[PDB]
Amino acid sequence: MTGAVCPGSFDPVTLGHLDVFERAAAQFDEVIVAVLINPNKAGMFTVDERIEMIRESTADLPNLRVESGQGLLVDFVRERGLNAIVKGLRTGTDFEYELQMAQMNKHIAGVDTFFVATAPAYSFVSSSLAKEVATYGGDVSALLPASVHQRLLGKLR
Amino acid sequence: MTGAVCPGSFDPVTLGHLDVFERAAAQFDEVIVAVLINPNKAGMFTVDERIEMIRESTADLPNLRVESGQGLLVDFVRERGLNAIVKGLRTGDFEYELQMAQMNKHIAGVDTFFVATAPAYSFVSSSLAKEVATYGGDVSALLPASVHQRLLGKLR
Amino acid sequence: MTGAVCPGSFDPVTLGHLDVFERAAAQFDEVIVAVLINPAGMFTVDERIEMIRESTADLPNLRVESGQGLLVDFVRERGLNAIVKGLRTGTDFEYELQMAQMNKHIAGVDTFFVATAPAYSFVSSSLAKEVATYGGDVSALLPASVHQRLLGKLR
Amino acid sequence: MTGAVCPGSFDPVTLGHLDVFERAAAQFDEVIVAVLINPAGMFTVDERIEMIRESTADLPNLRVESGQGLLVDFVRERGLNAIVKGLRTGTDFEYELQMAQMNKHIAGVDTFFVATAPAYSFVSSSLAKEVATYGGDVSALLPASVHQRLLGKLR
Amino acid sequence: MTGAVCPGSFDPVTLGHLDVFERAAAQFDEVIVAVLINPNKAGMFTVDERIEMIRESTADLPNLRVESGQGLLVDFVRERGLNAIVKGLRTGTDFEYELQMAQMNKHIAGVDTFFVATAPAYSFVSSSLAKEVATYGGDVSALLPASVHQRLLGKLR
Amino acid sequence: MTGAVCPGSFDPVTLGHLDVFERAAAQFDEVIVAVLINPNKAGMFTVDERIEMIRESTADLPNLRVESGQGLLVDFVRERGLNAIVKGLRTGDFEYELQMAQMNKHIAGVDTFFVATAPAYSFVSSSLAKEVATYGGDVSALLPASVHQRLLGKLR
Ligand SMILES: O=C(O)[C@@H](O)Cc1c[nH]c2ccccc12
Ligand SMILES: O=C(O)[C@@H](O)Cc1c[nH]c2ccccc12
Ligand SMILES: O=C(O)[C@H](O)Cc1c[nH]c2ccccc12
Ligand SMILES: O=C(O)[C@H](O)Cc1c[nH]c2ccccc12
Repeated sequence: MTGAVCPGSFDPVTLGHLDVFERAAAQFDEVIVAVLINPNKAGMFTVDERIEMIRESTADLPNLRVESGQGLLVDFVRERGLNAIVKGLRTGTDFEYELQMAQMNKHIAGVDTFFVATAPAYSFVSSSLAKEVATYGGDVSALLPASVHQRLLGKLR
Repeated sequence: MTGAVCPGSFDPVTLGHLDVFERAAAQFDEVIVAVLINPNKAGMFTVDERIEMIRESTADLPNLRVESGQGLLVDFVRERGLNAIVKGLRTGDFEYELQMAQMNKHIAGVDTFFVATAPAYSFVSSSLAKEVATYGGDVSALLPASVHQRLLGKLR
Repeated sequence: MTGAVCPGSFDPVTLGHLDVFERAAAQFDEVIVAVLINPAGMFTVDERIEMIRESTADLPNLRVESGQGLLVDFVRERGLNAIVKGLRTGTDFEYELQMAQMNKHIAGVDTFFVATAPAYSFVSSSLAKEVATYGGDVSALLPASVHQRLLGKLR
Repeated sequence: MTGAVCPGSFDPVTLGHLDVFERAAAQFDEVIVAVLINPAGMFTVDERIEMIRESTADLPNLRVESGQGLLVDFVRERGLNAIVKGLRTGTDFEYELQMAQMNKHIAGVDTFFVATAPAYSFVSSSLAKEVATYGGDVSALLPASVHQRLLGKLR
Repeated sequence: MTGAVCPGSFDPVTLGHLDVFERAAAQFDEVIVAVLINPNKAGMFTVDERIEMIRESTADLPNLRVESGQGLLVDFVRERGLNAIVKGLRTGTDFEYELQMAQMNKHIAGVDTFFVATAPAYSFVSSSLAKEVATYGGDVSALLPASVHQRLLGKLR
Repeated sequence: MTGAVCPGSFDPVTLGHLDVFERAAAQFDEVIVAVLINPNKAGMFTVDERIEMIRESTADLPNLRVESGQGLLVDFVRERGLNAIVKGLRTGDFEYELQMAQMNKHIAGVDTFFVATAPAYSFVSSSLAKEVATYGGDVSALLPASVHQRLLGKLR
């Protein structure tokens, strides 16, 4: 019945993302993780790799599924008969560009956005910073699921 | 059966609050609006008056109910078999509210979902509406119709 | 003989910008909208100027001009020393703050910031272009003229 | 016939306030400093007005008046519809933002914010009073007149 | 030789404070914890209680000592032949009022302020919020040192 | 023997940077200014030129030395037997810098101490000073005297 979409590029998914997935899956009947792909810029991981890494670390969430898309998020959401987005937030600054997008999305499509504070322990990991730290050899094994860490090191080598 | 609690003093409820209630009621199977009773600061409206104003404003939300509460919010939430709070936000306070959300998650496993106010209601607050009205300012576009009527009576 | 300059790329001008123009025009005798030439945008400078002129026809004390280089030189060369800029958030206040203090330091030009109308809090030229590109309806966020012009650039 | 109102409690007026007054006076034909009567402060309204008048003698187009109630009524009753307020941080921008939007909504009064001079970024009436109370030297942060007056209230 | 002062009301000290003490003690030759007392408002704990709770949870920091004071912090600092303050920070908002005070303190006394980000795990505890939560019965045992938690519950009962 | 590293690109060093260097040198037994070499973005001055400008500006700081570095900052710090970074801050970025500080603490046990810029230098940055100077703006009050001389030469 109820449902929410958790969007991102997830390149790769982090433990901060997984925390948000788990919290959304606990509060909505269904959750769709939307892996949003830019057709004009390849990330580090292909779409299939991104989805596989997410599925492997969400196997214990029976009401969660993972799908890719592109274009307007609100179309992805509405085409699935839903009208809620759930996004994780770390800071007041995150709240301002995300605020702009949430109000635009409500304006153009009537889709609501719910924000959740990520857990303190994952508050400083981002996909981008984990990739940058790993590139120059820093240890990020505690910030990423097992489904990700060594695949990341493999990409870098 | 999903559910969330929308907490506040609501003294009085504003259209900003109502917008949050509507969005919560659209996304959860049940919503409870929790009206704080505070033994120290007694504001402008009694708890009963505040509950009545909220019920009038939410008459079209069948899955939303209004109740008073006291003490620790997460106790109120867990006592009703729920473990989610929904709160409206205007600015990045994402900061004091963030502290509270992480504290509430830590002590009781209760999650908090924040939603941005509609742009049109982003500058209204109960306190500022009362202050403006006290001096003859017109805040009728920022409050439910019934609240505005009741507010003018308390000022006379 | 008061006056202020309202700067931007305006690619395209939005109703948020127009709101700021109207407020500046209501409080200063003379307003100049300063359109940056910075050549990777959607509209040419001439088109951007046209769209602003079209949308500001009811503001007799406002004119529109293009410029390059330091904004403070554009302002001072026209005998003014005030900039009027619209602001949506505290984050915008901090980087605009740095610029405002730099501009005051190097040229004695003051910067006045005004809050967006609540209804345009979330519109920007770039987000409007992005949403429209993927088929979203931004007609309520742009001057009627601009909206038709945008459709023409995408189709 | 342009004009703006600069509001505050000014208890006492600081060099940060004076900087904002001077900037408002340079860009508007008429400036009114609006001193709130809100009776728990250090100086009486008359003393606060005196200190501002003393510090603004070189600003011929500025006057100082006391008021109560809604600031927008003070502004409108004098035929104006602009407020000029100084800002130090993004945090100040957000609660002042709420007020500015409320004031625009209820009375059509616009609010222009200006960044403090860097040198007065950290001075406020309350922090100056607090520091002086415990013996700290705030003489570089207040008009010469005000500083002597403050010493007299503490001793 | 080198030295810093860690100020606060510490009513009571939290694990967030202790983290900051430990980090200052690791980077400066001596650290003084300055327990600042308002003679015009009693807190929950008396000065002696505050100091005892701090000493008991800093026994393994040999270069740290604890002293109370009042009035201007910069006088406390300079009277001890020091000119640095170390303070913990959680948010961008914390950085703004603290910024104002740091620049005032440099202006009036030449004293520098160094800020450190508290550990993620303690980022949401404050003395005030711990007291408020404990007052209404919430479990804050993991946010306070052993020297504090039951003494706090005792004050409340 | 206490110590800290002050990292940056310093392209060129500003009076804001120098103020941070001076405060660090006053509070730690040794300070190392770490000048980043970045293979991708080659800015206005070479690493050697940047080191020379910093050494000129810090001639009166005997316990401060200047070195170039590459890659992970915490490796640079630990390789020199230190575990503290000192960085200057202008605004609440306390946010991206906070993320980085917590990351650096997590991966290598290196702490970060932030200090507020002097009010007078709070709006200067290397990037904005270059941009202003490129168009004939006068930034001589915001840079060390020698930097200003060298900067005018690169623009000609
Ligand atoms: O947003 C707010 O103001 C709420 O936290 C009020 C609130 C705090 N504790 C409560 C217990 C029962 C009902 C409401 C409350
Ligand atoms: O503040 C900054 O820009 C620093 O992080 C630069 C920086 C990042 N990694 C480094 C390695 C060696 C020397 C400097 C660096
Ligand atoms: O706000 C902005 O986007 C920029 O200030 C625009 C700008 C910079 N320099 C200029 C010179 C002339 C005209 C406009 C400009
Ligand atoms: O900025 C402030 O401190 C307040 O806006 C001051 C203020 C509120 N209402 C007023 C009416 C008349 C004169 C000043 C005021």
